[PDB]
Amino acid sequence: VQTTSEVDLLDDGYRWRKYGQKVVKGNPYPRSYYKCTTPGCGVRKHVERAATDPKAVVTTYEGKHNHDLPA
Ligand SMILES: [Zn+2]
Repeated sequence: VQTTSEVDLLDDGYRWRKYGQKVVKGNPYPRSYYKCTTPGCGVRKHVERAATDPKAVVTTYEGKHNHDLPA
């Protein structure tokens, strides 16, 4: 039994949180969606990988930050 282990999100600047992901049969890699859940900041980004294309990392940043870059 192992369904109570908390993992660690690989931070890369902004604090993003996972709310939901999407899968595609035509794509080998899954679609992970996150969102900058900072004090007052509510940005939502989408991490999708273009399969049909020669490895295309299409990322859509919905919203603008309002807390500057962390230290
Ligand atoms: Zn932010």
